[PDB]
Amino acid sequence: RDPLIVSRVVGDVLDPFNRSITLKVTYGQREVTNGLNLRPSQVQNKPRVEIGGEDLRNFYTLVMVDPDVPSPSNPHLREYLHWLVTDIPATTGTTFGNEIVSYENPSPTAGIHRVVFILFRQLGRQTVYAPGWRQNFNTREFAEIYNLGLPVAAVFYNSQRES
Repeated sequence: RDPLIVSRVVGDVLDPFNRSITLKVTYGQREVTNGLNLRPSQVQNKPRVEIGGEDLRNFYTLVMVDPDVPSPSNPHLREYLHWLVTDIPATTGTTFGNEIVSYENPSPTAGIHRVVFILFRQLGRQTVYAPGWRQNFNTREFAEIYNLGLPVAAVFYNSQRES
C-alpha cells in the first residue's frame, strides 16, 4: 500500500518491483515526488535527472511515459512515450547517456494524467531501436525485448490542463 500501487503505476504500467537505486527528477527548483501536481507550463523543458548505482560499469535506461492518453477514463493511446534515454552510466544522469527519443513536453487536454519516469538496469551497453511513433508504447513489452528485467526505480507526477 504505497504511492506507486495506490496510483496504479505499478499495475497499469509496471509489475511489482523493489526500488533499489536513486532516481531524482527536478524541474527548475521542484523535485518530482510521487503524486505531485505540476502545471504543463512548469514541465515545458526536460528536467534534470540524477541516477544512482553501485558498480560503475553498469548502464541504465530511463523511460518517461504517460499511461492516460488521451484521457484516463479512455486511455486508448497508452502509453505515450515522452522521452527515452539509454546507456546512462551508473551514478550520472541523462546528460551523460544516448537520447534516442527526445523529451516532448506533456500537455494533457482531458483529466488528470500520470507522468512516469522509470529506470532499468541494462545487462550491458546495447543498441535499442526507437519506436516508429510515440503512442501505444508498452513499457513491459519494451523491457522484455531489451532484457531490462524489472525497474530499479520509478517516480511520477500528475498533470492536467490549467484551462
